[PDB]
Amino acid sequence: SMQEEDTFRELRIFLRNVTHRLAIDKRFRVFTKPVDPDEVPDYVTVIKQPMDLSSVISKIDLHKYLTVKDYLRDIDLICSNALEYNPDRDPGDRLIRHRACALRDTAYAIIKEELDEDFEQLCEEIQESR
Ligand SMILES: Cc1nnc2c(NC3CCN(CC(C)(C)F)CC3)cc(C(=O)N3[C@@H]4c5ccccc5C[C@H]3C(=O)N[C@@H]4C(C)C)nn12
Repeated sequence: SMQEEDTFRELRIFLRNVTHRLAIDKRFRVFTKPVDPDEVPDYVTVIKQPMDLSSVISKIDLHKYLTVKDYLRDIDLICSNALEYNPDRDPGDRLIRHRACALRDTAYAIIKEELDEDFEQLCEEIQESR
């Protein structure tokens, strides 16, 4: 219905705003664009599902997220990919892992403070019915 399309549009507006706030944070610069194979040569082989904030914006605009839970699965993926590709004790690895964990905690903290639980429940019930 049109009222359901209004719901999903509001969801996309909310998701773009959260994504933009993550993208402008200087600590999350390395997550703003897809990992470049030429700059990080052993990446695209080890990481089967690459994910970054520009790809998240593209998925919002293609109507790929019908709930915040689906959006959070992709945020979790940016963090899990960084932990998998950088598991060493080296400070360079530890820095990316900390920035990844921080990116994930920030997205969860924004959503915990700003997302109305009934709005998410409405998104989930429309999704489940389709
Ligand atoms: C995401 C993601 N997950 N893991 C990593 C990572 N790992 C490095 C691999 C090398 N070791 C060296 C050590 C410690 C073993 F000596 C440190 C950890 C590096 C980058 C990263 O610094 N990028 C930079 C960047 C900048 C803007 C937007 C996106 C990106 C993405 C990525 C890239 O493809 N190019 C940039 C360039 C400076 C290499 N991102 N990244």
